Amino acid sequence: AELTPILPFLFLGNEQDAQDLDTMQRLNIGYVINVTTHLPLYHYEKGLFNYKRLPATDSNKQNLRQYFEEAFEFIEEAHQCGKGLLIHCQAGVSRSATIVIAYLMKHTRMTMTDAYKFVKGKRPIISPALNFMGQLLEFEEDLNNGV
Repeated sequence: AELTPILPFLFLGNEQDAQDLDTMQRLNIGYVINVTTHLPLYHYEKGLFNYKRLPATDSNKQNLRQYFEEAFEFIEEAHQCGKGLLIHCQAGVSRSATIVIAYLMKHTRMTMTDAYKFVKGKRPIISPALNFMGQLLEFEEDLNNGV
């Protein structure tokens, strides 16, 4: 699957997209979120991008909610200086997709269902782990209650 534009400044990809320096520059991406503990920060040595690692493991029983606010601040940082941001994990199917869905629910005010449908329409391969789906559902509750 190709790199997925979500918003003009937000792109959802896999570990191969993170290696595509030509695409990254063409899309004015200046920021990179890596949602794994174990993948490299590709192109770090080139001194071109600002990076953020959210060190998610390979276990589906893990807590991703704890990374939401950190990721949100970084995305707003990129948006506020007029650059794009690439968020990726290994396949762009579960870990990175969950954070993107969470972002759309909080900062675009979409319901979980519409946020999921929005990303799924653009990136048909997404399929967040069921434990991640439950955390998003609790996040939706928290947003609706003002928490």
